[PDB]
Formats: sequence, C-alpha cells, structure tokens
Amino acid sequence: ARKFFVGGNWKMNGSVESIKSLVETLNNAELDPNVEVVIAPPAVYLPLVREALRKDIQVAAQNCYTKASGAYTGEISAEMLKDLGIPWVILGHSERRHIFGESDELVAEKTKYALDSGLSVILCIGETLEEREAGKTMDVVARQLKAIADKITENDWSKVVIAYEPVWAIGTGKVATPEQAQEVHAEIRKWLAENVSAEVAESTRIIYGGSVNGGNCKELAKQPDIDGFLVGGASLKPEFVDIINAKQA
Amino acid sequence: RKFFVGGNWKMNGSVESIKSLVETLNNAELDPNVEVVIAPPAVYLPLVREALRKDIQVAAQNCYTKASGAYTGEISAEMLKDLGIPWVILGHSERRHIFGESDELVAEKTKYALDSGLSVILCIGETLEEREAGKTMDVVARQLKAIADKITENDWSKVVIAYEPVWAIGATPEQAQEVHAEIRKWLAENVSAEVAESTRIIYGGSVNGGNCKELAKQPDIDGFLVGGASLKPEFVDIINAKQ
Ligand SMILES: [F-]
Repeated sequence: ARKFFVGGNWKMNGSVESIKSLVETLNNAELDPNVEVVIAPPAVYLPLVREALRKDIQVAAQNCYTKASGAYTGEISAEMLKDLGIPWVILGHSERRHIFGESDELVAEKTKYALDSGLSVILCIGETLEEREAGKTMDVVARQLKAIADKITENDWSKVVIAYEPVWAIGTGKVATPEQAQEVHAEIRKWLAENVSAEVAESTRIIYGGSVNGGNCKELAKQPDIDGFLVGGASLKPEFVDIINAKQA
Repeated sequence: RKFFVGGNWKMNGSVESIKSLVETLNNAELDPNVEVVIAPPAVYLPLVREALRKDIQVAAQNCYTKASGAYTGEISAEMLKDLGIPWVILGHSERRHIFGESDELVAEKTKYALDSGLSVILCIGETLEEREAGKTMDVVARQLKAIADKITENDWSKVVIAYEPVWAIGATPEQAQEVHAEIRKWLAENVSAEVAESTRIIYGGSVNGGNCKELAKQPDIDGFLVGGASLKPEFVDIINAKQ
C-alpha cells in the first residue's frame, strides 16, 4: 500500500517568530502515524526548522540547482542540503516553471542531480488553463514526466513523489473537483505503468497539489489514486494538522 | 570614499569548509579602514552570521521583490532583515545571464531591498558580444537607469556598484578604470554630482593577491567584489590592498 504523503510548501513566507509558533503547533499535535510528512520552509530558515521540529517530520528545500558547487550566485546545491541534513527537495513547482522560466530539461537535470546526491524529490507537474481547454492535459503531463524519465533510472523513481498541480485551477478562479483530480492522477499512474514499469506505477505516490484545506482534504484523500497532498497556504495554518489527518475518521 | 571589499562565495560551502574559512577570517589582521562584506549561500547565512567576527557584515547572494507570497524557492528582504543580514547582492551577472533576470527585475529588487533597510551591492556590466558591438557605455547606462528611475537620490547612499567585465569572463586595470570613470560620469549626469562623488564603484572581475594594489590605485576603483579568491585565505590579502 502506498504510504500517504503530506507536504507543506511554505513558499516565500516565514519569520523566526511565526516559524516558532508554527513549529510549536506541529510539535504538540497528534499526527496520523502512517502519514509521511514533509515541510518546506524558505532556504534561510532550513537549519532553524530542522533543529526545532519533531524528528518524524522531515524538511525539504523549495528548490536547488544542477551541480555540487560552482559559479552560480544565488543558487544552492543538493550537496549543501545533504550537508545540512535536508533529505527532500521540491523541483519543478509551477511557480518556478512559469515565473522563473524553468524548462522541462532543467527540472529533469535538477531531479537527476538531487537523486544522485542522495535526496528524495517532490517532482511537480501540471497543465495551465489554456492547455486544459485545448485538450492537452495528458500531452503536457506526459511531456513533463518523459523529460525526467529520460534522465533517471528505474530505481531512481523509488525516491520520487509526483505532485500534480492543476495550474488551470490556480489563480483562474476555477475550482477542481475531486473527480477531476482523480482522473488526472489515474492518467499519471497509467503513464508510469506504460512508460517506466509496473513497479514504479504501483509504488510512486502521486499527491494532489491543487487547493487543499481542512474543508476538502477528506474527500480528496478518499480518491483511489490521490496519495496525499502538496499544500500551499494552509500549510502555514493550524489546519495543516487536519490535512495530515485526512485519512482519519 | 571608504574602501569596500565584498566576498561572493557563489554556490560554494559546507559546514566544515565554512568553519575553517570563518576561523581564518576571525584570526586575521584586517585593515581598519576597509568595509568588508561576505556573501555565503542562503542556507548557511545563520551559521555564518553567528560565527563570523561582527566587523565583517554578511550578505545574501539574491532576494526577491516582495515581503512574502507564492514564490516557491525565493527569499524576501524581510527575511534577511529578520535574520540580521544587512546586505544583499543583486543583479550579479550569473543571475542576469543564466537565470534571465531583466534590468527591470533587478531594479524592483533593489528598490524593495533598500525600502526594507538593506544595503545593496548592485552588479552591472556588459558581455563579450555587447563589447564587440560597441555597447559598453549603452549597457551600463541602461542597467543603471532602471535603478535610478526607481530609487531616490538618498537611496543611493546604501548602494555599492560592482562592475563586472563579463566580456573578460572566459582584463587590465586601465580597462577597468575606463569603465569605472564612465559609470561615475553617468551618476553625475543622471543622479547628482554628490551621488557620483559618494558612491563606491568596486571592481568585480577576476581579483586575487596579485592585482589588488594595482587596481586599488586607480582613482575611480573603490574596492572589489571577489569571486573564487574569497574562499581562500588570500581574501585577507585582498582586504588590505590600500596597505
Ligand atoms: F563575484
């Protein structure tokens, strides 16, 4: 059975004081023991969070670059994350693909290097509104996944979690139903079965990275191919605890 | 103008290597007349700020445009303020040319960092292709004009301009002095004579122990933005160039 996986992406949010309050709430919370939980603070707070946070929750960077070291002002490497005991990195987030123009190949290079440097990867994919209305949801996610598949080995996939972002329902005012999210997750899993292997399709957690809150997380978690969440704003809030507990009665 | 030496570590550092670099700096004898700033990777900013001698200030290598928001992978100037990091490098050639930061984006970051109380090492400079097309003066003018349109005359007192001869990346002192003079003339004709007289213009080409004193001697070179040598004990020799 695929272990349920709940990631919290703080994005560009946090102070020493607000992070201390957020971490205290998580440290005091009663958490579903079969859920794998990962928190992604801004890079400058990664040591602070890793030192204060309960050890059953792991820490993620929100991005890294493609080499171990070099002349790349403003970039961090997977070796640095490993050095600091940061076992996870988010790569290919739609904000980085769109705002910062990260190419499919760049996301694939970053993924391969992070895997080879010992990290696990939350790999983000998803189609825009124009792509969805033009009928290209599956062409887009197949293309975004093929770029990684072409660079990483079959065994490399064991340390990958795929986050589906319905970019078409982020900032557009549209709302994705659990039914619509389930349909894409099932299409992602079949892409894995037919283009990577039976094992990778059965083992890879595909988590939903659309709008997730206390009000909708239980209905979303019940969908057969939704293995958890990549949560945005709600990961800054106490209801993140409820989202972690989405599979509990 | 007070001599200014910046050390840009770029994507380099580990806990153990930074511990040796910082202890070397803490043991060094530094020219008291020199303002020294060092810029580690973002994940090491707390570690460095805690361990480093307080007379060397710490800089981030980049930041974004707003206090907070939905910008996965980005750091805010408010976070730097929160962590006691008083400086930031903006517009480094690697950010402009590899990661595609536009002159307008660098300006937005500069105005936001200054409004947030930080000082800014503002990097400018032209590529080989630009210099071959005779665009040296045009490029530094457009890069500077983007910032000058957005910030006030007084905002310039917390800006240090770093000129990078990107064209030489892959480099004589006379060639450096020539551009520094043009940059200062641009400030005088587009900002004020006082900003021009007051603003440090530091040289951000390949700096090491051999060229420090010759470059420091040039009338319009006010210090250095040091790359690879900033990881080495020789960084101390560079800080003491006017001695
Ligand atoms: F530099």
